[PDB]
Amino acid sequence: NCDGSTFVPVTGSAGNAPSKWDCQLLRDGYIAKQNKSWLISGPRIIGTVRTCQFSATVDVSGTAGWIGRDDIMDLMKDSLNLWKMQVGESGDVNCVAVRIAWTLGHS
Amino acid sequence: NNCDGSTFVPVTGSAGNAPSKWDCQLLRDGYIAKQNKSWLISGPRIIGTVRTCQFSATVDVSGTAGWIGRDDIMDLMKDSLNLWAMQVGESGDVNCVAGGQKVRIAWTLGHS
Repeated sequence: NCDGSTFVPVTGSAGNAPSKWDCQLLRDGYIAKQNKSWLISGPRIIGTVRTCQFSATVDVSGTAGWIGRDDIMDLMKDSLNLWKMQVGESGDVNCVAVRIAWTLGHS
Repeated sequence: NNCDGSTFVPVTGSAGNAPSKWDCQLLRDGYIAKQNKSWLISGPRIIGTVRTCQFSATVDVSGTAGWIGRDDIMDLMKDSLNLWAMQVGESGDVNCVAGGQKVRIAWTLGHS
């Protein structure tokens, strides 16, 4: 449902990066087991493992769009591959009703 | 001044992790506005902080380095605060003089 997502490294204070182990468990332990899609109409947390969190909003106010777990699977895999301070990754992606702004970062 | 247009991504996070907008106002007008300079970005670098609010940048493509100017940051901050689970920040990707000919700089306006 979501394709061609931009990738922007998010910068912040030393100490405010999530643990990458927490981000690994979020993808494989949590998101990977969610056989669903999420309706995004505003700021919404999709999942949390301790220090790591995936969240999303809509760019255009008043709009709503569907993001699936598998899209989040790919966005998380790509974000953790792009990453070596950096405290997160954000991106803009087009999804079935729509521009969805996602964030991988601290809880 | 040394960076073209740029792009805007609203950064989502936990309720309570947004900077104070007053701190972000002071950062732009009180702090950044008085810095008569450009910053060389080759890595994660904090450009300025007022209490809870912070402007920072890095390079996409490690090994590259690029110049971001006061007037770039003035504009990126004005545009981000106009555009602004709660939104906790704005990020963007912008093309800046390398200091190739052009270098991709990833900026963040957010919590300190």
